[PDB]
Amino acid sequence: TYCVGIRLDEGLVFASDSRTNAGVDNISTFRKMHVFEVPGERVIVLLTAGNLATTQAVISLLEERLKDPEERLLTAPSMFEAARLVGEALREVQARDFNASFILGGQIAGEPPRLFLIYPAGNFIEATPDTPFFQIGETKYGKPILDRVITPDTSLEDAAKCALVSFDSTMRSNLSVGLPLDLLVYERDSLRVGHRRRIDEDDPYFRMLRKQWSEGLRQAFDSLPDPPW
Amino acid sequence: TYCVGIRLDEGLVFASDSRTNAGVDNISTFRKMHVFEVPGERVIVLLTAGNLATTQAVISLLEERLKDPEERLLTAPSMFEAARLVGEALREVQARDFNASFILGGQIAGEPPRLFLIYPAGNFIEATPDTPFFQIGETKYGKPILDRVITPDTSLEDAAKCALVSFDSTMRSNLSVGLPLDLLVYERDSLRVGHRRRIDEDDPYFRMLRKQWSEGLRQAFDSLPDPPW
Repeated sequence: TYCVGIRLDEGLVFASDSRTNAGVDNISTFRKMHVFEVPGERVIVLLTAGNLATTQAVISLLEERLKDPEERLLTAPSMFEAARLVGEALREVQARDFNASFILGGQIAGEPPRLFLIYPAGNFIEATPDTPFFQIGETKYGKPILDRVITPDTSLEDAAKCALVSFDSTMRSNLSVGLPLDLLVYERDSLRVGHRRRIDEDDPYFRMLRKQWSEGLRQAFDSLPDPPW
Repeated sequence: TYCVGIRLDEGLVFASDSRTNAGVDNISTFRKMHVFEVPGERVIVLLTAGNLATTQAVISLLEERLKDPEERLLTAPSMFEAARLVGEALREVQARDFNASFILGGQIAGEPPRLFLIYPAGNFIEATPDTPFFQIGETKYGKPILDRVITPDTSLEDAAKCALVSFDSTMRSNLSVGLPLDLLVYERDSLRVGHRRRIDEDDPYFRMLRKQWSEGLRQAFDSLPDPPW
């Protein structure tokens, strides 16, 4: 479990892995990215982390077919209210280690793109130009590269590269995160899911990326100056 | 608090920061590296992490002037027995969040160089060619670069560079670790502290290193190919 959401002037980038604690001596594959789209009016993306029984129960609550006006993710009047729905659903489930955590972002027509982190307690915060990304799951291995590269001015292409490299480092160093990944790249004001795919162990691009990052890192390392000793 | 110990065919490398929880609204500087040296017979280095009252009480117990034969760190017959002394001291202190943790390494004449990790419970493990380094404190931010570079064949110079880059990434991404650092590089069979120093905010070499790593990493990143779609 590692999920990342990134917010840029140009749009949003989301990525998540699938390796999941599904009970004792059982780690299996479960998708952690969920998309709610009304093409030409809104796109909302939800990433999950923590206890699977809890996340699945939250998702089930948010999809309940006969809810009141403005109380479903598809009909929320703003992303702030959407985040509040996720948080309230989480609290409702907890009143029935079971903790869980989410990242929620997207765009609703006539409002810019926005990005939120929902905490275990069900309160939340919103990304800004100064803190333009969020992470949930096992996050510390992959944070340094995101801190080095991501700014509001970063292009969608580079932010996606940076997310993937972040996953590479995390997967090398911690066995609780693993392929397949989901990747979604959203262009500001499209109001449409533009690019979305699944990246598995055979993906040619992700293989090329890892191999060239590895070769280029080693060259950067080898050209660092020697101590005076 | 971040400390690292590394073991190579050529010798050993130790590094530690100084930013420490010293009570409520008080984070201050305390050195975390302690050296026991009998020049020409042995060198032993101890790195500390966790609760400061606990680590200081462990150190105080290990230095108690009138202990029995082979029961002080300077008179232990092997590094395995030395590690056992640290662990037993830790348990004695805990019978009087107060957890603590240590890295212990060095060389005793007629024995190769060795490196140990002492856990909070006071048991321990020893580094091998396949797992040639240990970390304590906030460790995840810095692990990926150590995993990429360190092998038994790595030179002392490169291992020290790798440790320093590991600290750089950690300090950029987490405010609980901070300068000044301590660095010690030990040559196999010298039985002497060869190189040891303190690295502060102004250190030219550490500045050089951060700046060249940063430039080289960005150029490796920028030459990666863009996602295809």
